[PDB]
Amino acid sequence: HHSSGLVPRGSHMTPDFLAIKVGGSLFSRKDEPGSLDDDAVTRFARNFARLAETYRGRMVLISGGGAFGHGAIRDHDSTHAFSLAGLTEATFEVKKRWAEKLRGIGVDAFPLQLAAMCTLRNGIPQLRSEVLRDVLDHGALPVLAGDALFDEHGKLWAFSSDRVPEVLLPMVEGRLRVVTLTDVDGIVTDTILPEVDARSPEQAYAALWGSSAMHTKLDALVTCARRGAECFIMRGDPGSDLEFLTAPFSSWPAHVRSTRITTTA
Amino acid sequence: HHSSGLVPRGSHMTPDFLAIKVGGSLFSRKDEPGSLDDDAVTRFARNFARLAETYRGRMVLISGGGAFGHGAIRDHDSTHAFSLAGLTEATFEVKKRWAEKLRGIGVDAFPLQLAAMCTLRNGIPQLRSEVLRDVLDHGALPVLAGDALFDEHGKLWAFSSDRVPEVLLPMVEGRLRVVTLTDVDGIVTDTILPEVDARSPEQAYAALWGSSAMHTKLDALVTCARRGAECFIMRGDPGSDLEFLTAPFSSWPAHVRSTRITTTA
Ligand SMILES: Nc1ncnc2c1ncn2[C@@H]1O[C@H](COP(=O)(O)OP(=O)(O)OP(=O)(O)O)[C@@H](O)[C@H]1O
Ligand SMILES: Nc1ncnc2c1ncn2[C@@H]1O[C@H](COP(=O)(O)OP(=O)(O)OP(=O)(O)O)[C@@H](O)[C@H]1O
Ligand SMILES: C[C@@H]1O[C@@H]1P(=O)(O)O
Ligand SMILES: C[C@@H]1O[C@@H]1P(=O)(O)O
Repeated sequence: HHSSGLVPRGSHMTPDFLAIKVGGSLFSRKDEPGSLDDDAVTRFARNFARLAETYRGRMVLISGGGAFGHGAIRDHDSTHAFSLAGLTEATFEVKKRWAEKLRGIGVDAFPLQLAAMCTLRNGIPQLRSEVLRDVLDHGALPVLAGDALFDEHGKLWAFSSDRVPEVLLPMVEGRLRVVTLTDVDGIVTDTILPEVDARSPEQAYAALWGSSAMHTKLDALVTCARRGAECFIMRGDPGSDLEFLTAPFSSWPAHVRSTRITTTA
Repeated sequence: HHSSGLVPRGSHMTPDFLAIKVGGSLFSRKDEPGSLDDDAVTRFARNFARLAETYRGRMVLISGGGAFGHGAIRDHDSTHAFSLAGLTEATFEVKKRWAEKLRGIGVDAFPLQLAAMCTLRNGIPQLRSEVLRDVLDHGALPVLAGDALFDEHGKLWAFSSDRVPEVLLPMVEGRLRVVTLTDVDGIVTDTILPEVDARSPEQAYAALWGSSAMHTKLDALVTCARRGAECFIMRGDPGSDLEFLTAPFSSWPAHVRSTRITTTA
């Protein structure tokens, strides 16, 4: 044993930090180039803005790539991994769209290029820039997304927005809550699986085999949960009030449906 | 005295690293929103691509903001320094345009958001991300630009592309050559001032008072020259061959006109 800070955890506890990920399905049609649903962005932004005020300096917003990200990956040449570099430009545009919208309603939203801040080493993302922590400490809202990241051999890899919360794990103090908003109510097994134990999540993986994206979400959120995070897969809706995401899980409204991924506590 | 590596320097010596800055005047009309001269970008890119091959892993390309940067600064609200955040999005677009063009002709060009990598402390830019060095070591071409940078108080400042070479100073080993391509042949005093000693450049500053942008260039290049760099202000032209920028200054073609800023050596 090495010593570390004992962190109180449980469904009774308020999160110290929110990582909110908004799936591309919710504001973009992959098979419509450059599509962004401005109404969806507008409405989500209003709900994200209220979270950001409470979680000032204690939140990130992570955007899915939508048409932009999936186009960049579709149009690259796999014989030259460097052609993936266009993905960094694609996912910058989506971050811009969120940040512009949020600033328009008074949120101090700043887009940050994950590729300028993070690289891969033995497959694990490494935060390599101090700027993310600074931005948070200034009380601003980082707008993040997936990206094309370099590995230690100079090879670019597509790193999904779904995995971005992994990057926060060494940086966040206290209780991290990760919320992945998608176009389904959770992991469907048909019923939702309401609880997954990240120590042994084999039944959640077995459910995706039943129903064939979601694998990547599960992988990322298990990884996060094994490092103490309280993670959720749940349905996004542009107009839905998200104030409950500030609250202890045991206090959530009864109508809310999700898959909750944790280790004991 | 503290010891340090003795670096051979002089007009007889080949540069170890090239920082090439392309002024917005050369490819963009400030007062035409979103203007980018695609032909100018195309032609410059072909000439930059030859430098990047020789200087593989030993060069950065820095873009002026043009219409994009100056629009963002024009349209921000000075009563809320955070509205400058749109400048980061503006100068990302210009980096994208260069990097797309360069990749199209086989250069491993990758845009990097300076704001994600650098902050200001007591007015001095601080490189805060290890990713720039990595990208270079991978043999890629960073595409840089000016940006909105945070200070230590959380205030955003417009940091010109002209100042970006300053950020390289602690990072570059060996002889850095900085080349600022603009729409004039150098500092006009009318004749060009061919040599400026960065230790006491008072006559170059006196010339700008004669002729009223250029002040910022001089400040940045003096700063760089005082830390060993060999710096140039010279006229850019999309079709002009730049191969001479790989060569010792004493070997440059006789037709080339510039203002050279150095300390002794
Ligand atoms: N067991 C499962 N339960 C729920 N969804 C599942 C399951 N297995 C696979 N999925 C699929 O995963 C999808 C969610 O992942 P997906 O990557 O499509 O969404 P997103 O990231 O929100 O948006 P985008 O479509 O732009 O990537 C669901 O729509 C569903 O089709
Ligand atoms: N003594 C001087 N010698 C030469 N140019 C000078 C002098 N004093 C002021 N200048 C001005 O500085 C200009 C170059 O700086 P400027 O910022 O306009 O160019 P740029 O960065 O290349 O492009 P952009 O116009 O988009 O910023 C010249 O066109 C000139 O008008
Ligand atoms: C990184 C690529 O845009 C996709 P995702 O982030 O939605 O998985
Ligand atoms: C940073 C603002 O775009 C301008 P410049 O980089 O051309 O000075």
